[PDB]
Amino acid sequence: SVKSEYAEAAAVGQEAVAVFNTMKAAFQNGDKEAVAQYLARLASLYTRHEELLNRILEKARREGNKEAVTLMNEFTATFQTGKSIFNAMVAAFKNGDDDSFESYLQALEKVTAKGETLADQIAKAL
Ligand SMILES: Nc1cc(F)ccc1C(=O)O
Repeated sequence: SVKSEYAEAAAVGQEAVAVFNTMKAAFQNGDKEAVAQYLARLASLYTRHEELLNRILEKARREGNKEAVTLMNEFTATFQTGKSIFNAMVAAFKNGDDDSFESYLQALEKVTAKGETLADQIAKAL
């Protein structure tokens, strides 16, 4: 159902939290080869998460679930802000710019946490 797709989406978000925290530790420790790999893994997780979110939103639209559509539109907009910051972080890593990388890491943490405050409402509305 749209709910089992939402639980999978939630699990993928949690996988990203796990891999992100491991990546942050590796960045702090100077292990650039590990960071590179975690960044690739986070990019794949973003693509998969986005695909699950799009299927949930499309199914809520086809079901006429107006409140779920509203909440999913808001959440996906914030999700995309996160993804844009993530892309800038990857670019800073490629460019050898640790100052910007650290800043984007902190910013991405705050933007993703902001979007997660909509999760309980979405789960209830689906
Ligand atoms: N795939 C991700 C990567 C990040 F760095 C942060 C968040 C996500 C996510 O899918 O929520």
